[PDB]
Amino acid sequence: VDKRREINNEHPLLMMPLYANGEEFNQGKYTFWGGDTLTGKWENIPDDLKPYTVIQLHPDDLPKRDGAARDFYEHMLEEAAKYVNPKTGKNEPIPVILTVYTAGNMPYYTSAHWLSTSWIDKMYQKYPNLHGIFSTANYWIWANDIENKAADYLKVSAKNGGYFIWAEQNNGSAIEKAFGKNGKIAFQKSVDKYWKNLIFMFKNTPAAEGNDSTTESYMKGLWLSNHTYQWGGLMDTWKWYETGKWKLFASGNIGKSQGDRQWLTEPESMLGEEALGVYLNGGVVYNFEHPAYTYGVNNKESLLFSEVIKEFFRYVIAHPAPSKEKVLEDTKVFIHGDYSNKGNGKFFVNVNTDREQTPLYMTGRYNVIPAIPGVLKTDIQIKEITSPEFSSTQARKEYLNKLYPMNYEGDIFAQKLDNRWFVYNYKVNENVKQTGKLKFNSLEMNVEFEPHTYGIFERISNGLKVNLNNFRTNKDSLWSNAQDANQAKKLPQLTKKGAIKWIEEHYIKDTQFGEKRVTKIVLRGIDKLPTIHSLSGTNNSYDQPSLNFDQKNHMVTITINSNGNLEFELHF
Ligand SMILES: CC(=O)N[C@@H]1[C@@H](O[C@@H]2O[C@@H](C)[C@@H](O)[C@@H](O)[C@@H]2O)[C@H](O[C@@H]2O[C@H](CO)[C@H](O)[C@H](O[C@H]3O[C@H](CO)[C@H](O)[C@H](O)[C@H]3NC(C)=O)[C@H]2O[C@@H]2O[C@@H](C)[C@@H](O)[C@@H](O)[C@@H]2O)[C@@H](CO)O[C@H]1O
Repeated sequence: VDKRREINNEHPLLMMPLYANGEEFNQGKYTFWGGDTLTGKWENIPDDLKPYTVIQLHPDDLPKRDGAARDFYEHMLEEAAKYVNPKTGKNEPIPVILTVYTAGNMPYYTSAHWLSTSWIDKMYQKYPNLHGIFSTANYWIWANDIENKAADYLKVSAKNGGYFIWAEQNNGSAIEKAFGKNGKIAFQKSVDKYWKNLIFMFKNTPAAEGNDSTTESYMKGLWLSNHTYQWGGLMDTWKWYETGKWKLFASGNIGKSQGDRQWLTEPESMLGEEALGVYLNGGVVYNFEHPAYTYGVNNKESLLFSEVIKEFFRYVIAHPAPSKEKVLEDTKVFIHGDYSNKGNGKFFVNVNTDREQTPLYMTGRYNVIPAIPGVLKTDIQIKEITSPEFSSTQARKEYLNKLYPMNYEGDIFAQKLDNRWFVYNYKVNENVKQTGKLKFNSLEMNVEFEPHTYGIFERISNGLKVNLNNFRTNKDSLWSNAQDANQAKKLPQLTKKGAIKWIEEHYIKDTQFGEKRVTKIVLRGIDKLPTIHSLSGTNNSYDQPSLNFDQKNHMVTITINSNGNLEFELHF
C-alpha cells in the first residue's frame, strides 16, 4: 500500500523514454535507438531534476515473440538496480517505468503482448526501483479485453504501491469506452477502488482527428472527480506528420509522406505552449515524442530539451501547479457527458480553440472546462452535455461568458494564476503576430508576440519578473531542394536512422539557429524609466533589450530581439 514515489504538484514527474533497438537485440546486444544508455542517460539528468524524473523503457521494435521483451526488460532493470553513483560510491537504484501495453498488445504490433501480469507482479516484488507501468496509444486498435487488462494493471500496481500510467487520446471514444461506455466496466470498478495508483494522460499524436481539447477536458475532470490520482499529457512532434505539414509556414499539404523530416519540424517553443495547458490546469506529468528531438541522442540533451523542456519543468518544480483544491475552487462549469456524441474536438472550436487540428487554445477565459464521460456518476454547475446551453457554438459561449468574466483584452492566449499572467501566440503554422493587454491591479501591460512564443509575467514587490521563450531553430535545411508541396512530398526519405544521424550531425552540433525576432512589452501607468536586472538566457540568442520611455504618457516600450529562453526583472 505505501506508494513507491509521490506524484503531485510539489513532486511533478517527467518521463524519460528509452526505446529498445530490436535489430541489435536479435544480435545479442541491449541498446536503445538514438544511442542513449540507461546509465549514461540517468547520469546526464541534472541533479536537481533527478528526484522528479523516471526512466521509461519502451520495447519499440523488439522481436514480436515470447521472451524478447521480458529478456530486454530484465537486463535493463538489473542495470538500473545495480547503478553506483560515480562520484559517491553509493548504490543508487535508478527509478524505472516499464511500457507494458501498447497498440492493443496485438501480437502483430508489439513484443509487449508477451508480458504477463504474473511477470509484472514478479518484477515489482524484485525491484523496489520499479515505480510504475505504462500503457500508451491504443485508440486506433481498441482490443477486445483492453478494459479488463487495464483493471489488472491498475490492481497489480496498487498491490505493490506502484502506479499504472495510461496515455490515451479520445479518438473513437477511447476515454469514454475505458470507463464503461460500451458495457466494459472492469476498469471503471478497478478505479473505484484503486484510483490513488492511477495516472491518466492525454496522447496528442493523432492530431488530424482534433480530439486534443476533449481529451484534455476529460483528463482534468477525471482528476477533479477522484477518478485518477494525477493527470498529464504526452505531447508529440509527430502531430506535424499526422496533419501533413512540411516547411514552417509554407503553403500546401504533403500528407503522411515525409515522417522523419516532419517530426523534426515542430517549433521547439510550441512544446512549451502545449505543456502550459497541462501545468495551468493542475496537471503534473509530462512525456514527449519523438524522443530523439524532444530529449536527445547519445546521452546528450537536444536543444529542444535544454532550452524549452528543462526550463519549463524546472519552472513547474519551483512554482507547483495549482492544487486540486484550487482548480476545483476556480471551476465554474463541469460537463457530464460524451464528447463523441457532440462532435468531439469540434465542441470547443470557436469556443476556446481556433480550429479542429491544434493542441493550443485561443483564450484562457474558461481555462480548460473539465468533464467526465456519461457512464460515470456525479457522484460549480454540473451540466449534462445534452443541455440546451451546449447545443451550439453560440450557446456555449453565452452560457460560459456569464460564469467566466472576460479578464484581458486582445486576440491572443492569456491566463492568470495569482500574480502571474501566462501568454502565448496561438497560431500553429501561420506567420501572424498577436497582441494583448493584461492588468495586475493598476499596472497595465501590452504585449506583442510572433508565433511560437510564450511568456510568464509575474508582478513582484518592486516591478515585474519576465520569463520568455520563443526558441525556434531553422528547419528549412531539411526541406532544401523543394520549392513547393509537390516537390517536398517527393524528397528522398530521411528514414529513422537518417533522422537520428541528422540530429547528431546538424542539431546536436552545427545547429542552424533561427533568426532573432522581436517581442514588444508596453507598460502603462508608469512614473519613471524602469531598469532591467538579472538578465540571462540562451547563450548568444538575445540583444540587450531596448527601452523607450514616454514620460508624458506614463508608458515605456521594451523591445526584445531574441530566439531562445530569456528572463529578467524590471524594477519600477
Ligand atoms: C498501422 C500502424 O502501423 N500503426 C500506427 C502507429 O504506429 C505504428 O504501429 C506500432 C505498432 C509500431 O510498430 C510503430 O513503430 C509504428 O510506427 C502510430 O503510433 C505512433 O505514430 C507515429 C506516427 O504518427 C509513429 O509511427 C510512431 O512511431 C515511430 O516513432 C517512435 C518514436 O516517437 C519510434 O521511433 C517508432 O519505432 C517509430 N515507428 C516507425 C515505423 O518508424 C508511433 O508511435 C509508436 O507506436 C505507438 C503505437 C506507441 O507504442 C508509441 O509509444 C510508439 O512511440 C499511430 C499514430 O496515430 O498510427 C498508427 O496507424
